[PDB]
Amino acid sequence: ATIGRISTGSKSLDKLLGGGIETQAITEVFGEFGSGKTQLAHTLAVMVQLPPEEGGLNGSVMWIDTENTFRPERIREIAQNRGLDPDEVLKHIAYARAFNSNHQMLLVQQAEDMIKELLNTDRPVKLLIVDSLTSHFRSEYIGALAERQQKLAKHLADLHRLANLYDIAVFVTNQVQANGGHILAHSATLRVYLRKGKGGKRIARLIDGEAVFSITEKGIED
Ligand SMILES: Oc1cc2ccccc2cc1O
Repeated sequence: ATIGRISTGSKSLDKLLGGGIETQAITEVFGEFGSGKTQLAHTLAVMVQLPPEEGGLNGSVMWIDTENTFRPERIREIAQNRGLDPDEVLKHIAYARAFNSNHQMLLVQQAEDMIKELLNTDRPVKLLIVDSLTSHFRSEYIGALAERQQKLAKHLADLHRLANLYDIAVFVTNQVQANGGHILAHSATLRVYLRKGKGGKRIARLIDGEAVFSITEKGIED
């Protein structure tokens, strides 16, 4: 398949990304608590449902939530201010809460079943969100870094296999603050560092210029 792109909702961020996040890729956004990673996830879950002329892929979404941070009412607001019907947008987001890291890993295998079901339809899965990818692994493997890296490596390999095999954009969030971080090392296809700037602006930089945007009723925008 050709590489598809999903607009982030921000012209600035899209330019930094060469058009948007890519299918057949894992995009990892990392930054401190409150930097806007989950807002970017919510916005992408709407943007992907637009036609290509508007930066989407007419796609369905699967969302794995590890922190109970998915907000349907926020999806509705973004959809309504992106010219879409909010009920339709929500009906094309499959949502699951991961209870722990082992359940999170099983959910990725379950996602493949729905990906296959929708593959030949007019609304194939085009976006798989894992928010937060690392939170359960970090809390469960305190004092056991070697084992944590083994399990994370398999989880990321599963996510890669889905991105490439089914032409999906995988978007993952990772909280990294004071003294923290192996990030995801070199595992993602693309690492985006997100931070707060003056006056509520958010600033994005590729790790391995900078885009600037705001969080608004449209999700994010310049
Ligand atoms: O209905 C489902 C929703 C999911 C969401 C994310 C990951 C896996 C899922 C599996 C489902 O059957």
